[PDB]
Amino acid sequence: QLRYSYDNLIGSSQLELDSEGQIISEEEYYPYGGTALWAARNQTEASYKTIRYSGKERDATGLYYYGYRYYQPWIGRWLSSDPAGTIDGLNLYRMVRNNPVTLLDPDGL
Repeated sequence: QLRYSYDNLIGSSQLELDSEGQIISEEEYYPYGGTALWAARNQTEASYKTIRYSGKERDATGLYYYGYRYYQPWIGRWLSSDPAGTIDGLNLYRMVRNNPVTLLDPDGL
């Protein structure tokens, strides 16, 4: 089964389309990454989408896995302190400078 993804500015997957360009599923997000709207033509078919907010996988735990760290969308902050230290300012837990509609984090580093 071919599943084409159609993404917004920061890479969040909003439409999945099939080989004929018909809608498989639809998803919209809160700014910090929680899922606000989820719909699909079939429940079982829907279950196979794994890449969502910002082009990252949401694990069964609810966490987003961004390479070097895990992210908690329900409070807009990282699960652990930035391994790269002050590379993005003193606050080692802040998510994309608190500007998540404009900015994305490629890997949590």
